[PDB]
Amino acid sequence: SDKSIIVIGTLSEWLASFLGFKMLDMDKYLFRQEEAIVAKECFTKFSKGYVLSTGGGIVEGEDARQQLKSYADNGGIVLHLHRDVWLRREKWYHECSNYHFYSSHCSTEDEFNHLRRSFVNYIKLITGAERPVVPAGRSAAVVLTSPDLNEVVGDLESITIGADAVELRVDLFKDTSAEFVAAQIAVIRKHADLPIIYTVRTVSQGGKFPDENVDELKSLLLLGIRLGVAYVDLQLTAPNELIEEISSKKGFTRVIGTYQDINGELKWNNVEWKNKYNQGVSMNADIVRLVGKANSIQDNLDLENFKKQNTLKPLIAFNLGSQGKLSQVLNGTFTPISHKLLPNDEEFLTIGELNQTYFDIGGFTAKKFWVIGSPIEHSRSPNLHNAGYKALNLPYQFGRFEATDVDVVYDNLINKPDFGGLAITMPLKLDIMKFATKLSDAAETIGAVNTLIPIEGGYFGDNTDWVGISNSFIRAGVPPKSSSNGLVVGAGGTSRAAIYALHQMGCAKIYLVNRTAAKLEELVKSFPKDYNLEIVETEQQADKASKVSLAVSCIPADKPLDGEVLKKIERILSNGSEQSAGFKPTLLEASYKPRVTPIMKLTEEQYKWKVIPGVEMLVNQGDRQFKLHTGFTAPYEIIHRAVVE
Amino acid sequence: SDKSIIVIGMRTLSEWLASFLGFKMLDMRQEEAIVAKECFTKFSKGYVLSTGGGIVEGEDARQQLKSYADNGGIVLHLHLRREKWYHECSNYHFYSSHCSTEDEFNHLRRSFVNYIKLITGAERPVVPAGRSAAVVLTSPDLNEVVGDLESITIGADAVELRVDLFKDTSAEFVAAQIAVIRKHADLPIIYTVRTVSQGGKFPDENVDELKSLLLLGIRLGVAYVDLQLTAPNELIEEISSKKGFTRVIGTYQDINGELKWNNVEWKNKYNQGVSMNADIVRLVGKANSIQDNLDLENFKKQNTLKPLIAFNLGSQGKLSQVLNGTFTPISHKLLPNDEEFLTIGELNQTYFDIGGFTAKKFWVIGSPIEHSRSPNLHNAGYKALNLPYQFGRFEATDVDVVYDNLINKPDFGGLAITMPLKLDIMKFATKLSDAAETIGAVNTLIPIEGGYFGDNTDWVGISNSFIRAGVPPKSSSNGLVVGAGGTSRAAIYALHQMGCAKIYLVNRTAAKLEELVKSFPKDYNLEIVETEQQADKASKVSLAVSCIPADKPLDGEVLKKIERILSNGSEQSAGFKPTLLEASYKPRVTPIMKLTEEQYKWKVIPGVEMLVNQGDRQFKLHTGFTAPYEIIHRAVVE
Repeated sequence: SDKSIIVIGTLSEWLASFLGFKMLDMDKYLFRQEEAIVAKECFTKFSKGYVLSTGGGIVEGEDARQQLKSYADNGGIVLHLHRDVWLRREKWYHECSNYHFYSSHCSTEDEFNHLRRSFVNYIKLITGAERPVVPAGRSAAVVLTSPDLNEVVGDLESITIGADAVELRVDLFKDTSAEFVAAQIAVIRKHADLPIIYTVRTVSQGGKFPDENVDELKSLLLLGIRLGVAYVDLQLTAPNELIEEISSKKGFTRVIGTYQDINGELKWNNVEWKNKYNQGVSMNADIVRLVGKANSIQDNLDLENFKKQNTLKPLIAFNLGSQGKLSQVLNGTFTPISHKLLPNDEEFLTIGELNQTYFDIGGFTAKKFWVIGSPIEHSRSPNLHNAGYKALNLPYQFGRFEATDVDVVYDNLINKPDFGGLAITMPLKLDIMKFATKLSDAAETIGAVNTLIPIEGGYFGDNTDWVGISNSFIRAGVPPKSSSNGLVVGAGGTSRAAIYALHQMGCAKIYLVNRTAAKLEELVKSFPKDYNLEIVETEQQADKASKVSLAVSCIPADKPLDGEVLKKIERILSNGSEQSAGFKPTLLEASYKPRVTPIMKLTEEQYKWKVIPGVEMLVNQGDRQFKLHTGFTAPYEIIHRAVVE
Repeated sequence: SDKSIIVIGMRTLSEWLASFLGFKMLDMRQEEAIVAKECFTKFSKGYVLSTGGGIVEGEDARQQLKSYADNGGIVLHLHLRREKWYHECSNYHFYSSHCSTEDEFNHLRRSFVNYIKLITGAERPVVPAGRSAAVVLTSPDLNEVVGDLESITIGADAVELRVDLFKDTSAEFVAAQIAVIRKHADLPIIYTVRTVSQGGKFPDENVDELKSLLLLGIRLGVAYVDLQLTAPNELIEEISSKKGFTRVIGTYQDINGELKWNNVEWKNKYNQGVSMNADIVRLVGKANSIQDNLDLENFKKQNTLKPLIAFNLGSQGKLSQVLNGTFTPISHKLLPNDEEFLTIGELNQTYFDIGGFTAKKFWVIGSPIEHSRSPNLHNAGYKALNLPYQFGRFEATDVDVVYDNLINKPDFGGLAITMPLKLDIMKFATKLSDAAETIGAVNTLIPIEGGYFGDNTDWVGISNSFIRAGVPPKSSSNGLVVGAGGTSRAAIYALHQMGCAKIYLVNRTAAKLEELVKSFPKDYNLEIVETEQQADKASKVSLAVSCIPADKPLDGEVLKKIERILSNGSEQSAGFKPTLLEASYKPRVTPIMKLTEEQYKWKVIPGVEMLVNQGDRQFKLHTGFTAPYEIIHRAVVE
């Protein structure tokens, strides 16, 4: 988190704009003898904040190769962006670098979004930013059991619905080489963004990997560490020179420790299950997985008493077979699921059946959510959430209620027993904080609430419009923590949530342009001092506005461009059309009703800025509203089809 | 139990009661005052004393009836100026009403047998050891839902009458609503008078009408009287000392939901069930989370002396109703389900999705299997109960293709063996029932622990076809097996355990005739009839069975034997009409069905009734569930 990341092999400076780093290309810094005298200094003196991209043939000769491995063994990160001599130079990229990422090419823009969403999560892992935490409540983990994911490459977004992770059964591939499994991980990252469970399941535990190949099993699990998977999967019956070899150089990849009862005769009260749990605590495993086989329904209730007595480490525990479906329904962390377009052998339920049986035994209640506001017929929130409840087979409904005061929505909507949450689109955003007991940090500094879920001791309240603007920039190329400044054209509306969104993306000074300074200074006194709200009022400042790259137009686009507001906005886009530090400088407009607004035309072909429309704010604030209401991540391919078509 | 039954009432069920117990009968002012005394003490042990209708007209003559009550007698009323003198001088009542259909006649004379098995005290219904359910009839008046009450009680092994929510809680109304359930449902009645502190509409401040309501449950002969546990202790010790043979369920409910299933209040309520000697103890909580269900299965395994109906409530306690074994409350679409109880489809659908059941496959095996009508019977019962099973056919001639294609598979559920393979499947049953040894054929092979169980349900189809047409289960008549066909040995065995003192074989030809006596025990007395003069000594024959095929119209030596046997029919009067049962399915008009009905006035029964009742006990053996009878009868008769 402190040192540098040597990149060997357009993605290099995007990594620089994530941690606040700056690129140092060694091609411009400048045959094989002067390449060794350069590798001495900058690999040690520029060991603070530089993403030291190298040339092509740096690995020629033993001069820098023993220098790269000296820094790779001293805690440093040598990273390889695999593109696609290449049979002779790539074989020194693979033995020098300790971390590998496959930057495969993307045609559609949804694949190019996933590869920057899976490279934030990759860099958050190998650097030490955030280890992949165990999910809080109920989570799933889809068991991708296809021998070639390119046969099911189109429907991968429909497979990973409800899943918090994917379970890459490595032994079930065509060939378990070093190169085929590294190419299948690039498919669940250009078509998904979930963490990967790297299961190499031996033949003594129910898979297709031979037990005598210990050296080919050590190499496979050491490769998954290099590719930055989030959950490596050792077995508790593995030899000690392979449990200790993996757990001494995992770095940050969490270890699930597994032992399945494939014969199916140990009930869940033996000392055989206390030892294998205690082997997982002794090897410092983040999750212990213990799989049984049910011969009756008592072994599912025998498992509910085993998990009570053993809560030291997180435990996955379920009973395989047709008589162990209850233990798969009642299991919290990483319940394995399957799909109809995948091969299925262990009879795991789908997400439509895991959520139906959890409703038929009373885990989900038939809750009712509402959206409130005075012009509520022109809304697309019941279109968005109901198509998310249908995809996950949740027993929820989302309806409308026209309201003007917050006293009526207490009686007709909130005081019901089946009430599950609200969503607010009115000046009721200011007056529904009367009900919120616990407010987030977003709701107090903005002074608006568009989500009202019930919790213990009252009700929770959060503004997700700052997610609705920050997420819309991240899905259009912007790093989540860049180093540019901001802009907000116009005040009023969702402008108080635009200023809170831009600072949390890492903007230094936020420049506000609007036709009335009386409502411009109101945003100045109502916000903290780390935000640096500098109103622009003269045209000389709009030339010297520093590093403006993320504008958010909150202006009502029924009145066109005022002119007295416009001569700065034509000038703001002038001096920043060439700075592209990790991202092309982009713009967002926070209203939905016209499909293209006056400001968006004037900035996309006249000044070369990327425009994101208002419907991409309705999804991303409805994505985060889906997570607070239900607890699941919404299917993005269906909430984006329901809000548009 | 060997004592008399003094039948009181107005001016059929008296001598049918005599024919059931094997007990004799004696029909019974100043000349009546002397003669009514000695027939109560020297005709005490044995005669069901049918007394008159004006016997209660006297003052002292009502007292000699009440002398029989407190000593331990079974004085009994069969149902305006004397109803206040009939219903007080009887420690058990019973209600006979006018019935329209033969199915309506059937349920009255079937729910009388389990009534008279209860109030005499022979075989009480002992707390069903499988996985039972109970329909919660929540209707104010059961004549509204009366056309569908056979569809309401489907898959339920008991009926939960909630007496509080009747529109009238009077003694005449509850005895009318029990009258309209024994006409359509031959099920045990759980008599629940629920008070307002536990979720009911009966008040708590009127204790006197609550005690006198549970006493109507003892006297109308219901099976389970509910007593509450937060009740007055004079009521608990009155419906546990005067309960008779009606069992006691003790309930406590948490209407608030302030107790979890680790509090000592649930332990004290189980010990109130153990100390009051209740048969089943009942504990209904309320689930505010799904953990409250798994806190219940750790209570159920720490408290196992008396059986426990333990289940939470609310929409978060559906696991506690699904995982419950004894008497899960179920409801219907046509009933006012207010505590959101499951239906019979939703209880089995949820038990399958959590792994209680498995998708099994049952088969019927035999060589001419193209027209069997056995898969149509069972598939009409899996559909009504929503069990996840299928029934199919497998043409077989040898028994080894059954073992390697059907039996050894992990989805094997059972077999229903037909004619050319019944003898061969006996080698697979590691536990044969007593009927399988005596008959010599097995038509049911269900898997058990370490092998398979082999039963012959052909005798219980020949038997239950008679009991469904008015013949008592233990009457005193004699029988006749006409033929020596494929079902001939089950019909000999079914005739003895019906209670015939004598079975008379009469065959087409005498080749396969004397072998039946060397292959049957001497206790099952089989007198072979030889000549026509021997038809005159054949006495009390009113339970005949024909299994001669309907290819030959009856003539020769055989016709003259049967022609003088059915002539001694209705005049013997063993409490029923003389009955013949044709064993062949397809020839609906058998010539022997004509010559016993259109000439000698017997009640003849076609072979569609035997094919159903053979499959009804196979359905109980294959699934553990009582089959819906109208749905499986209206699957063969098409």
